[PDB]
Amino acid sequence: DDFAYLNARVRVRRGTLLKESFFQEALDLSFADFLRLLSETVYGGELAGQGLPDVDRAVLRTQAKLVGDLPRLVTGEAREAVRLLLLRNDLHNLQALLRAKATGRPFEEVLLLPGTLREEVWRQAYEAQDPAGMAQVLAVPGHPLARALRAVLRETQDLARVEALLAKRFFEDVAKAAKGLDQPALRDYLALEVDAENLRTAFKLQGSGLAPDAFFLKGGRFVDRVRFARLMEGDYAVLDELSGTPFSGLSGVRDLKALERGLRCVLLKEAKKGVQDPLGVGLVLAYVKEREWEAVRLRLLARRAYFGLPRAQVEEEVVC
Repeated sequence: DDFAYLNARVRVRRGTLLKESFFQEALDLSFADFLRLLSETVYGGELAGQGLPDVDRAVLRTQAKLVGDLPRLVTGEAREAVRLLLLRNDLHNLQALLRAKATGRPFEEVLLLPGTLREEVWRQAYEAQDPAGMAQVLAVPGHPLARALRAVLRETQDLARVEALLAKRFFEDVAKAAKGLDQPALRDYLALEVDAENLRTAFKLQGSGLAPDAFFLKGGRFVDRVRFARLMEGDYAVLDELSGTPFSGLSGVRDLKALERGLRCVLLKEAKKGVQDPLGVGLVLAYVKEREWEAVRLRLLARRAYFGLPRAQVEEEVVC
């Protein structure tokens, strides 16, 4: 692993990073003009659809070539970084397959995202009835965690553990275990991903009365045990108790839309730290992550341009 060597060779593709100044031209086009903006470069010959499956093809064919296959393009530690992304896509296709699989929908109606398992793995993963088949499919590519999930699915498939054991259990250890890399920026970024998963779950259930002080999961970056519980109780005072971290200024903040806007900005700023890193995924991390957050907002703006949505009517939700 590392990317600094491919980076200087890849910066040739970074010539297509578009920041706010791109998005400002796009918000003002008719749906046909938006189609031109993208067509005025190399992407113009890959756009050819209107719904999710159409936008996906434009993102898929490109992302497939720069991200989807990246695990084969790096070695050592860097290979683990991209390799983890694909393993997370196995969760997409599994969650999506489990929900349909429960009743016998054909495979031809499911979308598969490129991940750690070959396209033919999913076609077989679905095909296996017992947890060995589902797990063996995950392990055929020598995946050391696939073999671990085998023992769990052989013994338990209840929906709560599956939803968690795949990630919870895979990310519970992975998250804090991941600190075993020499990636000072990633160590901080991952901790924030855990904080968000705990916060999103805690926020969503707020107002019930739970005593989360037993179920707290360490591994984050700035979120504490009794605050995590209090916040889930609806006492927003947790947002006023964060002195001593980057989130302290939130003291008094009140509302998810503003939180989520704040969190997205933190994760982007953390990805930016790697621009001058000599070793490790620092600069590449910024490349993949900026491509994500860029894709999220690009695909959405295509829709605003086509249907003619107000720009400031909805930007609060899509900014940090």
